[PDB]
Amino acid sequence: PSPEILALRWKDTCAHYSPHEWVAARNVVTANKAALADYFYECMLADPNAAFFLSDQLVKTKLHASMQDWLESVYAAAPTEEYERTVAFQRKVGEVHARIDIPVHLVTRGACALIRRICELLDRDASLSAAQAAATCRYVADVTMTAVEMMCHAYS
Amino acid sequence: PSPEILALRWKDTCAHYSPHEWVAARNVVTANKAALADYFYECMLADPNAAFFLSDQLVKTKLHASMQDWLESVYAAAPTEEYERTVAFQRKVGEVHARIDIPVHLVTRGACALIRRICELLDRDASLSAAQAAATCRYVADVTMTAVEMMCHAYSV
Amino acid sequence: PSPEILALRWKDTCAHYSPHEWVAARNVVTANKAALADYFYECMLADPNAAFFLSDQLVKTKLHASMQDWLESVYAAAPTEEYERTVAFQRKVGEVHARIDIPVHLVTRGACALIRRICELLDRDASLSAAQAAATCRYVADVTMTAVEMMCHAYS
Amino acid sequence: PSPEILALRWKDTCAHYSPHEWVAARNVVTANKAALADYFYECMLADPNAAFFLSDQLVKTKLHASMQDWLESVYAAAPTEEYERTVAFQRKVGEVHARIDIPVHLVTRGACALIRRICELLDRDASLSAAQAAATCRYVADVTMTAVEMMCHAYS
Amino acid sequence: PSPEILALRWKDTCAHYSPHEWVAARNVVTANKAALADYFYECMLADPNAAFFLSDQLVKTKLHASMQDWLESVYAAAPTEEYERTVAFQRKVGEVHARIDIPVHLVTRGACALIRRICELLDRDASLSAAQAAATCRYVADVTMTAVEMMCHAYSV
Amino acid sequence: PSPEILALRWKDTCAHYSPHEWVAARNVVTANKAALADYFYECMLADPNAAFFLSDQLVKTKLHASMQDWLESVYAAAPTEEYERTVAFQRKVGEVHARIDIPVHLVTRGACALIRRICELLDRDASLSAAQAAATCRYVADVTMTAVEMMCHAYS
Ligand code: HEM
Ligand code: HEM
Ligand code: HEM
Ligand code: HEM
Ligand code: HEM
Ligand code: HEM
Ligand SMILES: [Ca+2]
Ligand SMILES: [Ca+2]
Ligand SMILES: [Ca+2]
Ligand SMILES: [Ca+2]
Ligand SMILES: [Ca+2]
Ligand SMILES: [Ca+2]
Repeated sequence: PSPEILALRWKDTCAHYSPHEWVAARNVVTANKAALADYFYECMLADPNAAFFLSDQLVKTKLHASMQDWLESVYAAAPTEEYERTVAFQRKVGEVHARIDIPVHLVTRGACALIRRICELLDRDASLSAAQAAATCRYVADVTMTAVEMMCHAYS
Repeated sequence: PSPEILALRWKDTCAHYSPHEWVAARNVVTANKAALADYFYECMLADPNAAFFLSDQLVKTKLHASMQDWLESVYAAAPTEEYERTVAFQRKVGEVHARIDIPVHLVTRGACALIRRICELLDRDASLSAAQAAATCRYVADVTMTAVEMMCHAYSV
Repeated sequence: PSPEILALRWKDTCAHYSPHEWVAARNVVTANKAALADYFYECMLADPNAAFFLSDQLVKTKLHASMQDWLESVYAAAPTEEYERTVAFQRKVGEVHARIDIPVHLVTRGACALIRRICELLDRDASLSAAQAAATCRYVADVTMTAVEMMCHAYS
Repeated sequence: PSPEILALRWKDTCAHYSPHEWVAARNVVTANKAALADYFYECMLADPNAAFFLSDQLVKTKLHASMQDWLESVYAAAPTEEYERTVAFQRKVGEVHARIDIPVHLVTRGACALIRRICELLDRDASLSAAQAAATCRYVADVTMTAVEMMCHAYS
Repeated sequence: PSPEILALRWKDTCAHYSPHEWVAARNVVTANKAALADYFYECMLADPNAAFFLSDQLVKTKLHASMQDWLESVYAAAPTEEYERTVAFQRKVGEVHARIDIPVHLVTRGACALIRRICELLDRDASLSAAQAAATCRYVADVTMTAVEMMCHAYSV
Repeated sequence: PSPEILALRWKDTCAHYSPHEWVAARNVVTANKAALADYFYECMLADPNAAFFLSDQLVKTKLHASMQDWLESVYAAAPTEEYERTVAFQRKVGEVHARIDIPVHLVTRGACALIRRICELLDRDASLSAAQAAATCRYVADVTMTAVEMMCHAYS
């Protein structure tokens, strides 16, 4: 629909959680964003179906930086209240993947890898309580899947 | 893309976790599946782009019961070592939604709703330790997204 | 209850009228079949009770067309002398509604909507005489109800 | 499903036509009510399937008269603005047939017989204009079907 | 005509026989009542002056079962010493037929059909002696006709 | 109906039995007809409801003879094949009772008294076998009730 309609959805999704979850998510992600980019592309490059669209060269010189930026954007949206900008960036990214025919199932898997690795990182935070750590993991899955849904509008 | 091939992916994804996460996840899912189906279709019926594809009759007499069996299938797979049947079922399910042109992002949102609600139930289990609940929640996200990935193979062509 | 038996009833019902009524009805129905299905499904979709059994997807991609073919089949039966096939189609259609428990009074109401609209269209026909348009309306209601009766065997 | 609710539907249905159609229909129906019940029960009694639910005693001493009053009630409703009472009577009538399992397709067929005969009688009316007789037939079918729909609520 | 008064007539008519005729009659009737009802309505449905009053629906859903209970009532009366209830029931039944103007001679014919068929069954009982069968047959005619007499009080006015 | 139609009914009713039953019935009745008349009117005269229409005088001078004649007629019909005459006599007798308003229930009781007494007489015949005695009692009830039914046509 409208990027104004989508911005509301994002904000509604994040509004289920307190700013404390937004911040814990955004901190663990900004501290580990390069290692999250590493983990993502080493998963992709190892799948011959996905390494069809990837190369070790294209990762180290472009996608690795693009992925870090994408992580920062996803997790700064609610803290900054920059909902309309992030949803526009998501539709731009989604449009790049549909144009070159990236299988949507591989986009789904990549989101799943990010969710898993962030949540494992949150688990070892120790500076978070158990309930705070659990609420934040649920927010991580929520907001990453929201971002991917925006991206996947380009496939319909 | 053989189901024996895809079955290796389901099994590797589950093998990242101990059977104790498989079982904990399966018990909360199997005990709340009707509640989980309710949550799934009241989300969809709330969004008019997804309401387009649904009727109250269709949900009540078919999809509500089909959602519970889908949940049963996903969470029985690793404990029953029945990866190959489960992947053939997910592939067949995804082929039903692509044939009627259900937008893939709506399937994603549905997945997201299920993962959220199951992890909320896991969070109030009390019989799970903090560490066990968090590992079971990561399994729930992994295995549900793997299942949805198998469904969305039907959207590649 | 054999299809050969019910076809007798269909044939007798239509033999009350001449071929000119069959042809005038079939003509107005074929020139207006999409609009008749439009009117049919806008009535059904606006009543919450009936809208309970319909998704807008089902209407647009399946029923809007199936209704057109149903109308075509009903008004071709007597002119093509295809009585036995038509009644067998009507019975199977009736069975689809009983199987999912479409309330029969909604099926009645829908038949009534088709009759009213077809007869309104027949009244605007300037190429037909007064007495011809009246006999044709009488036939329209007769053949439409006849088809609904066969659909309604499935509910006993 | 309240009688107040269904009366809305009856009122809306009749408001599609003017009082002149209500009165012309009511007039032809009242001058011909015994003959209409004659035609109704001779059709039903000659079909063995329907004759299964009827004794000739029941027809002569009860139903031949009850059918006359049913016709009177249906065509008085809009002219007497008695919508709520009429729909409550229709519902109770419908319940008598469901209780003894009168097949609904026979009820449909009987409605169709009444519509055809009333509209034939309307076509022979020399005191009515062409366009008036056509609008009146359209109303006859509408109000007759409306009554049968209310009878048919009992079958769901 | 009080039912206590009429009850004396039923009881005197039965007292002409021993309880062994009451019991023998009741057992053959109670064991064949569905068969007896069948015989009753295929007679009536065969005569067009009586078919006038009947529909296949009415027989199948109502009168077939009402005929068996009537048979039960008539043959339970003397053994249960419930004369007064039985006469009030017969009076109420006859009032239903006179109200719809069932010709009284048709009721008589129905009685005649029942008495014939029950006495034919009594005749092939084998566990009754010749003398016992004949006494039980005379009771069957007596008690069935007494019952029909109570019914036809409704035709006096 | 027609006395020709009724004569057939009588003959059909008697045709269920062999001439041997007709003859055994007709013999025991002709040998005891005065004692059967006695038993009948001593039952009637003892009921004040029935002795309302009777007197000891009217019995000994008329009805007693009329009753014997009636018994002979009923039991000679099938042996003589005089079906049409007996049914005409039955309607004449029935017409006398309806004209003076004899309660039909007392006519029923009187037939029952005759049936009982004849069957008791047959039981002690000894010149009849058991099966022959049983078939004849069933014929006695059959033909007496047939006669009374004819008589009771006058009440409808
Ligand atoms: C959650 C999943 C994913 C995220 C967040 C993501 C992120 C991004 C971003 C931010 C860009 C840059 C867009 C731009 O500069 O306009 C991009 C481009 C690209 N992505 Fe993705 N991506 C995902 C999944 C995938 C997958 C599964 C593949 C499989 C090969 C893939 C292959 C590529 C390629 C080849 C480009 C370069 C496009 C070009 O240079 O023309 N991505 N991605
Ligand atoms: C992860 C998300 C979903 C899951 C697990 C799921 C599960 C299922 C299952 C198990 C069936 C029955 C398959 C069969 O008939 O063999 C089904 C059918 C169906 N689903 Fe879903 N579904 C999902 C998303 C959706 C969404 C988002 C929509 C609509 C907005 C939708 C609409 C339908 C419809 C209309 C059918 C039936 C098609 C028919 O009966 O012809 N589904 N789904
Ligand atoms: C005049 C009355 C009606 C006519 C002539 C009619 C016509 C038809 C026909 C021809 C089909 C066959 C579709 C197929 O087999 O491919 C169908 C199916 C169906 N109709 Fe109707 N219809 C009537 C009334 C209604 C009403 C009142 C409802 C609901 C309010 C309804 C809902 C449906 C549904 C749910 C299906 C099943 C579609 C599916 O799942 O395949 N119909 N109708
Ligand atoms: C247009 C359709 C029909 C109409 C308007 C209609 C009218 C009526 C009405 C008003 C009554 C009420 C009698 C009362 O309550 O006193 C009634 C009862 C009844 N009707 Fe219909 N009828 C229709 C169809 C049929 C059909 C098709 C049958 C059988 C083939 C049937 C058989 C009966 C029966 C058995 C009763 C019950 C009478 C009783 O035992 O009291 N009707 N009808
Ligand atoms: C000895 C002969 C008969 C017996 C024992 C008998 C018995 C009964 C009984 C027990 C009932 C139900 C009473 C009630 O509803 O409370 C009944 C009703 C009825 N009987 Fe008979 N019956 C006899 C003769 C007949 C005959 C000869 C006819 C028609 C030719 C007839 C027609 C009916 C009808 C139409 C009803 C129902 C009236 C209604 O439902 O409104 N009966 N009978
Ligand atoms: C099976 C039962 C009955 C039979 C066979 C029978 C026989 C007859 C016969 C043959 C006649 C002469 C008719 C004639 O000459 O035209 C007659 C007349 C008469 N019967 Fe009956 N009857 C029966 C029941 C009753 C009952 C219950 C009463 C109750 C009082 C009664 C009172 C009379 C009377 C008073 C007459 C004389 C009519 C007159 O003289 O004007 N009968 N009956
Ligand atoms: Ca922790
Ligand atoms: Ca916990
Ligand atoms: Ca015109
Ligand atoms: Ca005219
Ligand atoms: Ca024996
Ligand atoms: Ca003997």
